[PDB]
Amino acid sequence: GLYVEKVSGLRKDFIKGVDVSSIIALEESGVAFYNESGKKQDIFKTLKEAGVNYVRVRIWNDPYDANGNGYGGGNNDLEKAIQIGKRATANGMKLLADFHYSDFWADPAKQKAPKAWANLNFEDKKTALYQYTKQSLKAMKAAGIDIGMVQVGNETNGGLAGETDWAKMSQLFNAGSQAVRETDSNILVALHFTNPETSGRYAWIAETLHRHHVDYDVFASSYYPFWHGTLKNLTSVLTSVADTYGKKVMVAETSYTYTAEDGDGHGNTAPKNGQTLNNPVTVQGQANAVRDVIQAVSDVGEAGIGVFYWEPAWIPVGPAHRLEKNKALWETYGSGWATSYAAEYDPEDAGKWFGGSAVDNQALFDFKGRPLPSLHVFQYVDTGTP
Ligand SMILES: OC[C@H]1O[C@@H](O[C@@H]2[C@H](O)[C@@H](O)[C@H](O[C@@H]3[C@H](O)[C@@H](O)[C@H](O)O[C@@H]3CO)O[C@@H]2CO)[C@H](O)[C@@H](O)[C@H]1O
Ligand SMILES: OC[C@H]1O[C@@H](O[C@@H]2[C@H](O)[C@@H](O)[C@H](O)O[C@@H]2CO)[C@H](O)[C@@H](O)[C@H]1O
Ligand SMILES: [Ca+2]
Repeated sequence: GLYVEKVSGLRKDFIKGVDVSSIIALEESGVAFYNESGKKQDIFKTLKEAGVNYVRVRIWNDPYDANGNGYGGGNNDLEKAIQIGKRATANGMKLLADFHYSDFWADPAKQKAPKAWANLNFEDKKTALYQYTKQSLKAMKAAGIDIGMVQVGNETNGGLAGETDWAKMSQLFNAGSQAVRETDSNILVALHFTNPETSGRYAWIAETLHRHHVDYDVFASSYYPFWHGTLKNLTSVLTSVADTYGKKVMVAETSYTYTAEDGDGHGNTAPKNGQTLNNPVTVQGQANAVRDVIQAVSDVGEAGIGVFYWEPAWIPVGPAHRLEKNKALWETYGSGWATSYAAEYDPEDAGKWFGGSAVDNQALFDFKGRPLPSLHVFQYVDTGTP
């Protein structure tokens, strides 16, 4: 049934990644994944056959309260990162370590310093950040994980580790970069930003990064069609950065809704009134969207290295009608986007929105763990559907 129009000019080594950080918590919650045939199968093996060649994983310093209760959102710490990294490498896929440098979600509004760095003077925090990055990468190498890229920060549009001054942020960027550089020259260092639709933003950030001598290789951007403007603009701002600063560029996060139904009982992020939905909310629509982001990045030219689909398997732990029975699992295994336990660290957001998955309707797997036909977009962009 599916239809993918061949992406013209797509390079043969283009990165096709997925971020399945929630996978560990979900498997402990009892969630299972299958394959085309319908037999339980490691999701990392299903991803590999689908043509995925990269795995991104978010890493929070200490996503737990004093007693050890996970903040949820996958409770993604270094330990789960190694778990994910091993499976990713055991399935022939490189890893993208995404350091949030925070104990929980880091985005344009949230860049809270880790509890341990809470009150360290700037000099010590910079050292801690370096040490942390250094130690984490080393532990990963020890596990035999094939690290291809490291993200120093996540959507650091306005801050990083409690810091909001770009002069200080840049020093933190270099601190992390420094660790990567010392770990392996071949690892690509990427900085991640979002909101490309914002007039001049990326151009300003790239210039600022340049003026403060930040050493990085990839200028990464998020791209969620329902908020981040046109694909024409995306290609345009990423090409500027590429040409003007000689950096590689890519989309570190992207997805689309394949259905308007909520599968676990926790209101989803999309689709919503006011959101731009240029593709029908269906499996084909979803495939179209992914296919077009890949095209948009590929159109940048030699600088456009790839695209990472964000959370293609954060499916429900149970049907929406079992909301209460679900809340239990989310709270126990942190398999939802956040647990009540995170209120202490982020009372403003997580504090009053904690629960389950907010993106199950954007997975490339159905609510029951079966892969949707859209999952084959990764393969088809090279040839197209016959
Ligand atoms: O559940 C329906 C409601 O969800 C609200 O979203 C909440 C937070 O405001 C939102 O930030 C959070 O998103 C998580 C994280 O903060 C974000 O950086 C990351 O990209 O996604 C995470 C979850 O996918 O999600 C919670 C719960 O959804 C909306 O603000 C509200 O309008 C309504 O949609
Ligand atoms: O899932 C989080 C989502 O946040 C987006 O940023 C929004 C908004 O679009 C911005 O204009 C605003 O400054 O910050 C909020 C988040 O608090 C971001 O663009 C997406 O990529 C995601 O990170
Ligand atoms: Ca949901």
